[PDB]
Amino acid sequence: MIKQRTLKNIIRATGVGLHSGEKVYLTLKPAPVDTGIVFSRTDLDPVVEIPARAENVGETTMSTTLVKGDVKVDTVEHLLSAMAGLGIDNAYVELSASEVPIMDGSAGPFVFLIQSAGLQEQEAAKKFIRIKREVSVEEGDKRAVFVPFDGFKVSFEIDFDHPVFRTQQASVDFSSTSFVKEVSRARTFGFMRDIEYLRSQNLALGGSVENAIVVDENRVLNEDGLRYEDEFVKHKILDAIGDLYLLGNSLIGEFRGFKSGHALNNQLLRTLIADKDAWEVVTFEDARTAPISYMRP
Ligand SMILES: C[C@@](CCN1Cc2cc(C#CC#CC3(CO)CC3)cn2C1=O)(C(=O)NO)S(C)(=O)=O
Ligand SMILES: [Zn+2]
Repeated sequence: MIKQRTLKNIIRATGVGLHSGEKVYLTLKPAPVDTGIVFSRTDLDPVVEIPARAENVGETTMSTTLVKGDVKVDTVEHLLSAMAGLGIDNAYVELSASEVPIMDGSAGPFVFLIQSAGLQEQEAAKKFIRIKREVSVEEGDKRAVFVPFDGFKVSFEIDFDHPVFRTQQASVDFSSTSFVKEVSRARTFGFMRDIEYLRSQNLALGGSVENAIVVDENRVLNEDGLRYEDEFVKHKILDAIGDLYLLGNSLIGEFRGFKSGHALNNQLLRTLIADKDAWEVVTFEDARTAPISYMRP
């Protein structure tokens, strides 16, 4: 069978919040079968645990934020992307502060640290959410849709006019083991234009060339430029895999986003969950006939 996966060992990282600029200590821990990904604010007494699920999402403003009462876990999309990409069902994510560390802006450091520690297949069937009908949402021109597909595939189009794009489209099939190579190292990005305002609403406070692609009027500012020519839209795919993992299981279907962000991504999951004829939960008692395959543990 395609088995549930956790971490083989505990992982410790130290970084900064992209939006808060706060020093945070990250501890990823093994978790039992059917735990899912649970975030934990360990700086609070008592410890406050928020499962990484669609229902727990609060604001979706320049990131995906989980909320329980007045308590928040901000910027979960890149770490969840990494977990989703490597096929991690069950893990406790402890944070010493409200926001996940930004690292280099990518999921690369997360996939590196996780695979350094390694994965543990568990004695239980991995559950997948199979898309059964098309499910679309639209906020005027912006647009997000799930369509049935035999495997996992994510398509996305940046529509907006800026000199730096030399149109950014991409469409990637993650039915096999493509995630690390294709999208993992795609960094987040922001415009010099927006920084003054974002800092005024307590955002991008930890933002710099170290953890992001910074885009002036005409040029990328980063000394060493891009990792891929389509890095911008590859990151929109990275974000999408993160947000989509808030379903709490791996997807068997296709996602297409036209200028869709965290807001629409979450609207999509909320509608999908509501429409129980548009999806079902499946396991695979034989991995050889499954539409998805994963890296050796
Ligand atoms: C939400 C989104 C973008 C997130 N970011 C990344 C990001 C970097 C940035 C900056 C700066 C800077 C500066 C200087 C000041 O020190 C050095 C000049 C601001 N910003 C921002 O809002 C994302 O990746 N979410 O996961 S996205 C791709 O749009 O969906
Ligand atoms: Zn992002």
